[PDB]
Amino acid sequence: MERNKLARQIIDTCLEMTRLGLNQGTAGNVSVRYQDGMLITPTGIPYEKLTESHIVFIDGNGKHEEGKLPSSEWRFHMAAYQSRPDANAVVHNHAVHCTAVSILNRSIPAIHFMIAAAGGNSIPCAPYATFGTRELSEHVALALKNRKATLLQHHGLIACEVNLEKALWLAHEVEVLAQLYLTTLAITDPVPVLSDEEIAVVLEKFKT
Amino acid sequence: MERNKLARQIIDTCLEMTRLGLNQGTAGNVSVRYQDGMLITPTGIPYEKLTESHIVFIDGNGKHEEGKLPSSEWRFHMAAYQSRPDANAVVHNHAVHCTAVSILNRSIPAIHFMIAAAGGNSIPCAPYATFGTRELSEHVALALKNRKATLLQHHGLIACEVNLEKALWLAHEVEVLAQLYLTTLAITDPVPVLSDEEIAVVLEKFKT
Amino acid sequence: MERNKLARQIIDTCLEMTRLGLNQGTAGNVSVRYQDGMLITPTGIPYEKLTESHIVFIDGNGKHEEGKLPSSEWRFHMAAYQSRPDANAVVHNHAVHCTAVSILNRSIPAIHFMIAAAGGNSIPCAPYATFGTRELSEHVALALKNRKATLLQHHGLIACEVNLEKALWLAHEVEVLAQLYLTTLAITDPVPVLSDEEIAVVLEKFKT
Amino acid sequence: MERNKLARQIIDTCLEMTRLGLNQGTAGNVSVRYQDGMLITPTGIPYEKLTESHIVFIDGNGKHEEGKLPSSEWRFHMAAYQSRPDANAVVHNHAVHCTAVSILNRSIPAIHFMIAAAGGNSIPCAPYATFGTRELSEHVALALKNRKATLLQHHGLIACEVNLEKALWLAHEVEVLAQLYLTTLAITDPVPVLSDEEIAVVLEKFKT
Ligand SMILES: [Zn+2]
Ligand SMILES: [Zn+2]
Ligand SMILES: [Zn+2]
Ligand SMILES: [Zn+2]
Repeated sequence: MERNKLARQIIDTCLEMTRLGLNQGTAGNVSVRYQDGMLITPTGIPYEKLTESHIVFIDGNGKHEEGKLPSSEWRFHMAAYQSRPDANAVVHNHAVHCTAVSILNRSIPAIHFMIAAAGGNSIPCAPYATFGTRELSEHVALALKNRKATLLQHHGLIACEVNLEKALWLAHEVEVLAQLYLTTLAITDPVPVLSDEEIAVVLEKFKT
Repeated sequence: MERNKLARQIIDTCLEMTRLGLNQGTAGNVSVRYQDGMLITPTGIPYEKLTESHIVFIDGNGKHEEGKLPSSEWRFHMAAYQSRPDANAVVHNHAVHCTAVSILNRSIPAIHFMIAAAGGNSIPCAPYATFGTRELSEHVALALKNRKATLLQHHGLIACEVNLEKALWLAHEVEVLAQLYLTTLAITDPVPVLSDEEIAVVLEKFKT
Repeated sequence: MERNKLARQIIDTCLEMTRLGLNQGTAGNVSVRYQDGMLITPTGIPYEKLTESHIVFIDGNGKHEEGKLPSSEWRFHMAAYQSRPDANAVVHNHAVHCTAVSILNRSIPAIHFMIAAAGGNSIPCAPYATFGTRELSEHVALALKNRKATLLQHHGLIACEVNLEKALWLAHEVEVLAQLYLTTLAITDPVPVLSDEEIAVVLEKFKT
Repeated sequence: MERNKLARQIIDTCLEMTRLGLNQGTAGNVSVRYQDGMLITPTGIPYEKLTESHIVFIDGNGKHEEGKLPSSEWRFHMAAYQSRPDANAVVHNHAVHCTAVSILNRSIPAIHFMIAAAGGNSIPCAPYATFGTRELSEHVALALKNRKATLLQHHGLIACEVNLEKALWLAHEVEVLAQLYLTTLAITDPVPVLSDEEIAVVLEKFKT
C-alpha cells in the first residue's frame, strides 16, 4: 500500500478501460483514496504515455502537488470520496452507451437483475452542470448517496467502489446495462422491468 | 479424459468466450459432465486469474468439493444435464444481444436458416425466476427438452452440446441470431421468417 | 502460382476475414479458380485448425478430391466462376450487417459512392433457396451477371473479384455499406441516395 | 522535422486509425504540411504495405513527385491547408458513424460538450460533390473556415489540427459524437442539446 504500487494500479486501470472499449482518447480519469486526499491521473497526458511519476496527489484541502496538473475533473472525485466514506476508488469515463443514455436524461431502470450491483433498482442520471465546477460536484455527491454509480447528463459516467478492480468492474457492468437499455428502447418504450420486490430479493442474495 | 485436461478446456472456453465478445466481467459459467456430476467454474474469481485447481466438482447429489465455492448458478447446469442426457457441456453467459432479446421476453423465430442448429425453428425464452433457485432450474429443464439453447428472461443464455467446442460454437451462433433479430426488429415488426417446411428441409440436411 | 501457394492464401483470407469481423464460427467459405475447377475450403474444420492439405480441389465436372469433403456450399462457387469468367476468387460469409439486410430482402441502393465498387448503383439480393442446391446456384449466377457481389436472402453474402485480396476487400466494403444502410434506415425510410447520373460519373472515374 | 520522420508519423497514424476502428480497407488518407506543400499517402497501396518511400510530396502548385501517385483525394487536403493556415495535419476517413450522419445530410448539434473541440456548437456537413473535384474542394474550404472538422455528404469526414496526434484525436472524437447522435436519434427526434450559452462557457474553459 505504497504510493508507487497504487500509481501502477491507476495506470493499469486506464489501460484496461481502453482495452474494454470504455475509454476513448483522453476522456477518462481514475483516482484512489490516499492518506488525507487522493491520487488521480493528470490532465492532458495520453494514457499510453503515462508513467508512475505522472500520477498526482491532491490533499484533503484540494492543494495539488507542485509541478503537476491534476485531471480537470478532480473536484467530483473529491466529492465522491466525501459523500461515500466506503469508496476507495473512482472511475470516470465517457463510455458511449452510458453517455447516450445521459443525453436522453434518463435513469436506467431495472431491466436486468445486475442493476442491483450499484445498490438499488436504478442507475440515476444527475443533472448537467459545466465540467470542473462546484455545481457539478454537488449533483454528483447527491446522486451517490445511495448508489455506487451515476450517469451525468450530457457527459458520461462515474462509478465508485472499494478498490479499483471492483470500480472498473462496476463501470463496465453499467455500460452493458446502458447498451441493453438503448437496444431495447429502440424497439419498445417503455422497456419491461423487474418489480421492486424482485430487486429486493436479488439485493438480499447479493449480500449472502 | 482426466480431470486436469477437462479443467483446462473449461478455462480455455471462458477465455475464448471473453475473446469472442460473449462474456463481460464475471458473468459466464461453464461446466462439463464428469463422473456422476460435473466440473464447473467457481464463483467470484475473475476469468484471467483462473487456474485448474479452481475448477469445482459437484457430485450428482449436489455436494460440492471441500474448500471451493461453485458458481452461484450451478443448479441450472445440473438441470440441463438431467434434462438432456446427450448434453456433455453447458455454457452460460449474459451476451448483450441475447440478453436484450430476453428483456423483450421474445423467442427468436426462424429469420435465418442457422436457427436449426439449436434443434428446431426457434430459440425459446424461458420465464424469469431469481438466479440460483429451483424455480429457475425447472423453467430451464422444460425449455431444453427439445432445444439445445434457450434465452432466460431478464438474464441471458444457456447453450448445451456434446462437447465444449460445440457448446461455445452454438452460444456464439445464437448471439449472432439475436443481433440479426434486434437489428431487423428496429426496422420492421414483424421480421420476415422462413416457413416451417423450409426449416424442415434444413434440419434434414443438417443430419446428412 | 502453385497449389500450395494458393492454398496458403485461401487460409490467410479465412483468418483475415475472422480478424475483420466478417466471419463468425464456421460460416465462411473461400475459393480460387484453379486449373479446370477450383480450390475451396473444406466442410466442418474450424478455420484455426486449417492446414494447406485440408484445401480441396473440385474439377470442372464437380468431382472432388478423394478423402476430402469440400464446403457444403461449393456449388454456388462453381456457379460464380461459370457466370463471371473474369472472377478468379470467391468469398462467401454470413457477415451480420449484410445478412440483416438480406433478411429484409432489400437491395442496398446508392447511399454512398463506394457502391460503384461492385459494378453498378446497387448491391442486389437474390431470392432464398436451400443452401447447397441447384436452385440457389441459378439465383446466384443471375445476380452476378452485372455485379461482383450479391446478398442472398435469409443467408449472407457472396463477393467475387480478380484475386483474393480484392475479393476480401469488396466483401468488407459491402459489409460497411450494409451497416450504413441499416443505421440510416432505422432513422429515415427511405434513405437519401445518389442519382444514377452521379453513380455514372463515379463509375467512369473508377475506370480512370 | 525531416521528411523521413514525418513520413513515419503519417504511416503510424494510418495504422492507429485502423486500430481505432475509423479506417476500413483503403479508405483513409492522411497528410502533413511540409515545405511549400504537403506529404500525403499514395493512392492504391494497402496501409500495411506502406513504407516511408511510398509517401508523396505535392508542392504548392499541385505538382506531385515523379513516379508516385498521390491519394485520389489530395485536392481537398490542399484546400484545407489554404483555408486554415493554422492546420498542419489533415486526416480523412470514411468512419461508419460519421458517414451515416453524412448520408442523412445533417450537422451534429451540441448533444455533448466535447463538440466544442472542433471550434463551435456543431460539426457541419458540406454538400456532396464528386470525389477529387474542385467543386468538392470549395465546399470543404468553406466548411472549415470556422470549424476544424466537417462531415462530407454521402462520403465521410475531414479533421484538421496542429499536428497528426491531435488531428487523429479529433477525428476519433467526432466519430464518438456521430455514434452518440445516431443512437439517440433512433430513440427521439430531435435530440436534447446544450444551449449556446453553455457551449460558450465550455469554449472559454477549453482556452484556459
Ligand atoms: Zn468527464
Ligand atoms: Zn447468469
Ligand atoms: Zn452460407
Ligand atoms: Zn474519401
